[PDB]
Formats: sequence, C-alpha cells, structure tokens
Amino acid sequence: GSHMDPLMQKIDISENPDKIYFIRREDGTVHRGQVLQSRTTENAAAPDEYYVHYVGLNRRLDGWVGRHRISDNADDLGGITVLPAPPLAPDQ
Repeated sequence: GSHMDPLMQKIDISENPDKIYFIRREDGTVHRGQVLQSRTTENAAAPDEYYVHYVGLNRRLDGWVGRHRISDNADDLGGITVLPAPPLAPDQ
C-alpha cells in the first residue's frame, strides 16, 4: 500500500483486449467478463475500477468492478465458482 511497483501499475488492457477476464461476483460465484475501461478515481494512488462485460450474461449486469474481483486466474477468485472453506482462525 505504498509506491507502485515498476510493473504492477494496474493491469494493462492495450495488450490483449480480446483476452477474457474472470470476475468474482459478490455472491461469490466467479464468471467470465470482458474488461474495456478502468479509472483510478481522483486520488490515483490506490483506487482503480475496471469496466466488466460479462460474456453471455445479461447486459444490465455489466458495470464497474474492483480490481480485487477481476483476475486473470480463476483459482485465485473462487476456484471455478466454488466458495473456499472458511479459515478456522489460523495462527502459529
């Protein structure tokens, strides 16, 4: 949460627009979605939202989604539409 890495400067679209991005829905069920735009709010030092267009899914569903929801890999999101077992308060 400080100083943007010289590479992790938010996912770049101009490289694979066709590439389908996965987005974890609020309920939890992850679903495909094409990203077209993105904005880092006024602050522009942490905030950032990507416009997602769920493929096949209702157009109304389309909107803005936080970076945390979008990910190139599904496993990170929800392991392919599956809720991960809640941690029993892990601590050494």
